[PDB]
Amino acid sequence: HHHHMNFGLGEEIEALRDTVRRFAESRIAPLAAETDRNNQFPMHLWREFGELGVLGITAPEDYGGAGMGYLAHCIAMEEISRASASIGLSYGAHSNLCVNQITRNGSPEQRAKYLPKLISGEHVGALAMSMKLAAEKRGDRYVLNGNKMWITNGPDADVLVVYAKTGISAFIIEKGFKGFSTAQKLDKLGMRGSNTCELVFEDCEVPAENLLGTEGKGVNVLMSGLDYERVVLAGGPLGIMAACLDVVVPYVHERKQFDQPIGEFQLMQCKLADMYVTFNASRAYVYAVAAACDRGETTRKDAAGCILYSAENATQMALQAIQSLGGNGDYPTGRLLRDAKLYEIRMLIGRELFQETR
Amino acid sequence: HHHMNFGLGEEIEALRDTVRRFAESRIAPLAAETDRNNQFPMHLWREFGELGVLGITAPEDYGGAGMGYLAHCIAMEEISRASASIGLSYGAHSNLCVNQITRNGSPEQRAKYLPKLISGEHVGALADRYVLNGNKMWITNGPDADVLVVYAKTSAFIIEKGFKGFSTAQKLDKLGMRGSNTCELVFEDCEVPAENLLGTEGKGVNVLMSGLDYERVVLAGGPLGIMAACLDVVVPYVHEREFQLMQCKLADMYVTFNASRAYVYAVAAACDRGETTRKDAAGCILYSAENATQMALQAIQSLGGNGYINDYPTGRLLRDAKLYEIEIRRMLIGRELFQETR
Amino acid sequence: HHHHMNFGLGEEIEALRDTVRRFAESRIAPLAAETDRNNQFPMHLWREFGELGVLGITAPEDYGGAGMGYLAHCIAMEEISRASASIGLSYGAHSNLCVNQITRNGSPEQRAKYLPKLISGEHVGALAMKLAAEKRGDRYVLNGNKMWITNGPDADVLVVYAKTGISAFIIEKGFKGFSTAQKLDKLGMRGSNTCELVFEDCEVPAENLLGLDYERVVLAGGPLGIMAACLDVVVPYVHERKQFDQPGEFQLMQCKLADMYVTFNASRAYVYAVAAACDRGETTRKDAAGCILYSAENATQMALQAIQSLGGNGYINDYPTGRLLRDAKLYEIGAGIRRMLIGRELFQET
Amino acid sequence: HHHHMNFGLGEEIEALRDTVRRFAESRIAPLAAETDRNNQFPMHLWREFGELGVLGITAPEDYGGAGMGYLAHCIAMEEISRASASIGLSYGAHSNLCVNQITRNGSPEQRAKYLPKLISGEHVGALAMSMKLAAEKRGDRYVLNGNKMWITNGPDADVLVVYAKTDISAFIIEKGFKGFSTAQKLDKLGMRGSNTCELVFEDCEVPAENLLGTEGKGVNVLMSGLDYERVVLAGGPLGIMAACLDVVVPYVHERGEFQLMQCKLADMYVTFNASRAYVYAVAAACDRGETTRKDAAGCILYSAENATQMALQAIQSLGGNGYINDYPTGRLLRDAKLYEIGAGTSEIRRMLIGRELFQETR
Ligand SMILES: [Ca+2]
Repeated sequence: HHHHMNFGLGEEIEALRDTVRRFAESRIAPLAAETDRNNQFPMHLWREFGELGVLGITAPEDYGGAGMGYLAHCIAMEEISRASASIGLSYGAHSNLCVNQITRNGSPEQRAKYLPKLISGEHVGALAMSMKLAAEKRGDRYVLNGNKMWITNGPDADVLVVYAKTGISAFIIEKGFKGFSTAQKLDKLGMRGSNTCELVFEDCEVPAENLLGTEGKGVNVLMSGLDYERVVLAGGPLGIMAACLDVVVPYVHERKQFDQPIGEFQLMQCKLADMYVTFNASRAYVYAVAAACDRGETTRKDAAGCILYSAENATQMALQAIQSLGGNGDYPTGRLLRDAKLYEIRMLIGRELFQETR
Repeated sequence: HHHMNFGLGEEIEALRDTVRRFAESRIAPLAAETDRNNQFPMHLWREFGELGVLGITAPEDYGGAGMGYLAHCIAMEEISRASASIGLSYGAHSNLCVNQITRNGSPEQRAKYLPKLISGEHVGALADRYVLNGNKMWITNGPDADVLVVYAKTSAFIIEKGFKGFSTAQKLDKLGMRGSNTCELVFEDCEVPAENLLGTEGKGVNVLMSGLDYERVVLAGGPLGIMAACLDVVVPYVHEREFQLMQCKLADMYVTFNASRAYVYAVAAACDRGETTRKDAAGCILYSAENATQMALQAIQSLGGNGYINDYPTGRLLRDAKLYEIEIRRMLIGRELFQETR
Repeated sequence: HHHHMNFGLGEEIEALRDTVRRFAESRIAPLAAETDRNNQFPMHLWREFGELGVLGITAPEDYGGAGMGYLAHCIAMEEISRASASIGLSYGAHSNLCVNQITRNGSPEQRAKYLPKLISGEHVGALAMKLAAEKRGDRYVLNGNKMWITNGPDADVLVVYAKTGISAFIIEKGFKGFSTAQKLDKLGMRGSNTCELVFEDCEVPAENLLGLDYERVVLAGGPLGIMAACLDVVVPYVHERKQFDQPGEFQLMQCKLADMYVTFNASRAYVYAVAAACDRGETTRKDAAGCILYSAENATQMALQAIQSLGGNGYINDYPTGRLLRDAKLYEIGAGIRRMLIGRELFQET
Repeated sequence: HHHHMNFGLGEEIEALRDTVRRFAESRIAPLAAETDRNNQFPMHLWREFGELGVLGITAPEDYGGAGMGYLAHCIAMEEISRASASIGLSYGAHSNLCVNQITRNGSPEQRAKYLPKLISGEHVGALAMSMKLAAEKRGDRYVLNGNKMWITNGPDADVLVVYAKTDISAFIIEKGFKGFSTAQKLDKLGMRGSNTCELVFEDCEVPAENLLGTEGKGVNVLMSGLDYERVVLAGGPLGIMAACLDVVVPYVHERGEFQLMQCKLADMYVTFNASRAYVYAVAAACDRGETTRKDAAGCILYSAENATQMALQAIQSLGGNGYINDYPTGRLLRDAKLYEIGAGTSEIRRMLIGRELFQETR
């Protein structure tokens, strides 16, 4: 494969990329198709992810994390999603949405208690941001009622970060908590095998020690990670685009023959060029925004920008891959398009830009 | 506030600011007049020289800045932001001519030609004795060039304006990039000394190909500057004129602009690392050029009726942007990707 | 539904559209999901299509046909495909690909024999456009195979092309040497029975020797129907999404509606125009290919947009937006390189 | 030229098309480049247009009109714009915006007075939609104050249909009316040679006999023409797309690159005839008397955006030559852009369609 431009990100990130790629190719790619058809996450991967050392990329090394940044995590997300977008999505919700939320907003006691098992992979994590859920203080404990829809890793999550109205607070939920239950997992068009379901809270008793950050200050807790976390998830669309090229490039080689129609080769090369450029332009944009996050710089418009841009590019590139293979497309290109659409599912960028320039 | 920060380091951030301040005060006021008169303001050459931007990638030993292509691209960007025409002329001089002599010239050739080119006393262009006959069309800075790098079949040559047999035709009347002097080069029994042969005889294809990449990357700053100029106009205008659809249009301009910058900067940085590659060079100029043209149309659209008046610069931005687009880039990228993945 | 522009096509065509639309709504749409799920054509529809009088739209009235044109047939195809693209494809292969070929290229004896049962729906028809035929006195001997044939497993009558340079034949299910393979389980167009045709020393009488663009234009009704189905889903949804807590989202949704509306009706205008040109007998080679390519691609993008507009609700495998995408994709595959043919025609003509 | 699909529109419309095409080829096309360069309308064309009988396409024959429909007029607009987009725009503002408004909303006396000279080309007409202009009844006369911007044929117009506020009302204005004046004509990016300027009203005295339709019901007069205006003027983008093909197809002949050019040619051909199909259909609907508010906006929106993008492709196909002012590709791009701006922007057009579609399905 030679459709990846080098961004000179340093030996450590390039080693991370290569490590994840070899793992994904041997342990993820062979079960990608079966995962989509059966609509089931292969649960054995969680412990393997842990031993690979990728479930806590941006988590402190004191809890078993790698102590790396969002650029590194985005690329780990990319290479995993490249083999399977569904598994990539589940991985992202765990290692980025859940773990990094506890990492950033958790008390020292909360980090020491919940992070080690999440980073090792013995526990699966989830995040329920988006009010359908209300929390009520009752002396020593909190009482939660309401629901949360469309939660990745919902059915399997042992630890869940959940937002509820008090005006907003965040809580750490354990699977074993009384009053907490999960409904039947969704049967989706794409991202099949990424277990998604409804969370149900009926008089759920949550200890005060499980309150995440300050009470009434949940929106800033939401806002805190959301920009940085959303950038990591842009690795999903990046991975799908990589997968598109993984299919098309060898296909163009197999199809280059004397019996090939007079002009189909040159048109295929032009299609390849557009895919190549779109892929690496998206990477450039996302990586830059991720690197800006690592520098601690505000990236609100560009974070949203790079996710929007890359998500749409992935969808259109998947369609171009299907178009390019024609009749012959057995191939996973159908899955790539279906998967891409979920990430795609502007005024915020424009509104903030307008208000900043007043 | 439509510029994302890419953390490019203190020296490059200092260069950008230096070039920006010069462009705003010394270039921008003359932008409209340059397009109208279809004439380059010749006084800028010495001012560019004194600014120290005509030899960005040239060695400090010849008066150059000794910086890289990322720095040069950004200088190109900020200049083109004030005037795309002048930016184009600047790029042809500082990159097409100067960097070619820098890379492929013998120590004596550099010592002879670079100092005056970097100072701005000479204008540069890119197209026992040697006799060159024939012609070259569409040469930027052609009518004014004192020193010219020219490719011929035997090879690359250094041509001086005073050489017998060398002449220039009437400058072009273009849709855009007006004031960027472009003309035909004419060679009729032109006598060129053997000492003016550039690099090795028969190895001119490697010389030509080498510079093309750096050209595509540095000149990609052109479209970047034009897109910046689009935002420079539209953002204050929408305030003077909140609606939901306009904010979406603004968002697209903003995102496209910074995505283009990200790609171009990365390729430029790759060149500085020596990881230079043909398809990504071709890729980022192709990408940014197409984006610039479409954004110019959107800039015109955003100003409405006023955007369609020659008083406002949006009309010029569209006309300027189209030249950078002027199949070959996509076929080069596809062919290159194919052969690497065989 | 108010996303259909009126093209003033006349009382007879408008009556056809309304009749087929009412039939599709009552008899096709309710089984659309089950048809896709089970990958089986509901065989009872053939006789119902027959009694409706739509299996011989371009067939002579003397054999039970409607005696109408390709514009009319395209629109019947559209309204059926609107309810189910799979059923539309099967209907198109029968009433258009098979019947109209026999109508146009069949001898009077061949028409009187094969058309009546096809038009009534008692017989199912198919077209097979790797196969060799050899003249041997009174009979023809066919050997080879034909892949990806719609209505293949159920076809009683098949129009088949073979190499000699090329000739067409009318094949009966009962012909010795003729057999059909297991039907395909495809990603989309599920419930449109498709299979391989197999010819091993197949004996065909000389009396069954027979004698595409116009027919290809009618099939553009498929994508048109799919786009119509996209709007059928999206327009009521935007109403449901219009709420008190909403949201800048409403205005953007309406703009999205406008684009879908324009794309849909522009596609119809182009396809209908080419269809009408076919009825006039005017050469339409580049324009036939143009409108099929254009509408097919538009259908796929609109299916993606329909998924986009419904959000989470659109992303469940239960909903028909998933089906629209799968169906649309097959039409774009079958209509494709296509552009180079058109350009070549324009260049060589000039 | 073999890049036109035939729509079987009948002998009368085909006869009109051929007549206008042959005229445009001989009398308009040679003057296109010079018209753009000088930023001046060739005034001799008005009388020539008149004798050709195309200034009153949808006007009654009793006033010298052709008594034809909007489909015919759209095609006249197309073939003229094909030779010169600037001249096409001026022609459209005169023959459609002004003349058809007087035809539809004028009293018998108003039609008998103003139409003959407009249709003959002796008078130039204009329409001023866009409030900024106020009118006050003073017995026998009206007194107008305010201004109207961006008026095609403004500097040259002898007769102008103007909309004003009463608390909206429409009026027929003559150049000689006291208080009426015009500012210096615009220096535009494109449509150069289509004279555009500001109208200025300073105590402009207008007779009561020049009031168009009913007072206070000017919005209905305005909305009425806008629909028909968008459809006929859609011939502009159609003509520009036709002009793109007129340039590119012969050029590729004179010149693995060949295969890519053919694919580009195909896209241009398909986009062109798809646009025609849509616009012609909406025009035919207008002739049937079938109101099509969203479809009128729809077909102009569609064709205008297609024309601009095709112009960019035309420039690209000619390469270096396409970027030279000698060649017409530069002008086509500059001209096409106005239609995306004019007669309401693309934004207003999409929202008009969406809003209308939403309320019908309520
Ligand atoms: Ca009949």
